[PDB]
Amino acid sequence: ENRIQIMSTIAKIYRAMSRELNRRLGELNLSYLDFLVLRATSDGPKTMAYLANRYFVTQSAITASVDKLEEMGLVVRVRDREDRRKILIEITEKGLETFNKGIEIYKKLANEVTGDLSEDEVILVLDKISKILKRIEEISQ
Amino acid sequence: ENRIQIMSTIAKIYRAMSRELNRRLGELNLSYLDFLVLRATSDGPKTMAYLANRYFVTQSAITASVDKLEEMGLVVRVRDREDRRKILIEITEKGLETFNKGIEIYKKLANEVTGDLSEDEVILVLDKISKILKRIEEISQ
Ligand SMILES: [Ca+2]
Ligand SMILES: [Ca+2]
Repeated sequence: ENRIQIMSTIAKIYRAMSRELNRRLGELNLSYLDFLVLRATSDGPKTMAYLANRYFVTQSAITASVDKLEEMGLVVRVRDREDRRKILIEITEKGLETFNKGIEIYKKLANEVTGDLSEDEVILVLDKISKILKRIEEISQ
Repeated sequence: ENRIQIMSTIAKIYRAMSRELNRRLGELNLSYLDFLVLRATSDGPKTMAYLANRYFVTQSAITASVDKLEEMGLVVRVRDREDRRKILIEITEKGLETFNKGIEIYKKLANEVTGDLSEDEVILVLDKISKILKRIEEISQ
């Protein structure tokens, strides 16, 4: 039925976008996950626990990505002044610059794939799947 | 912009559905990937190479899932009569029975998440994102 095919198509779209994004972001020395870590920290410091839960990846995966971004000088580990173990991952100026480039790549790709859709069509689909997202997130956790 | 948010929302939906599906399929002793292997072989034998490429997972991931399903008696490795190394993964009767149960779980979940959408709305969204899928697959590979 249709409700099943919408979710199944959403899944296939994600897999294909994941493959292509890892490919295009590769030129910025980033993996798709690395880019997500930058997107997440672009608007404020994030705990490593949040990163893992928000993007449904393992803790080691996040540790791996954070260490890499840190070595690359795109993020820094900030510790509380009184409790140095309270860690937050903060994006650096360089990190923001790279993130913005990642965004332009993401933007370009998005325009290509949604090419057969008009502005209004894009609008209709967006407003509706946002309902789906709201529900699954209420259900999943 | 909107074209960016459609792909980003599609991604979040997929992550949330992945988490919930692994949870619900867990009762059938299956992981989300295991279920995909069953879905893929439900309509005909598939090469392990195809499974890995179609669902964008590593070769070891597929090997792991196939061995598990094989132990569970849900799939079998069929070899060519003249070249025993030519392998195809064929679903078993038991595998089909389990797959069908997985489908009902998937179906139930899909109805819940798309609950705020009417039949027509589901239709509109489906016909449009199918265009997106067609393009990304043309682009990604
Ligand atoms: Ca809840
Ligand atoms: Ca091509």
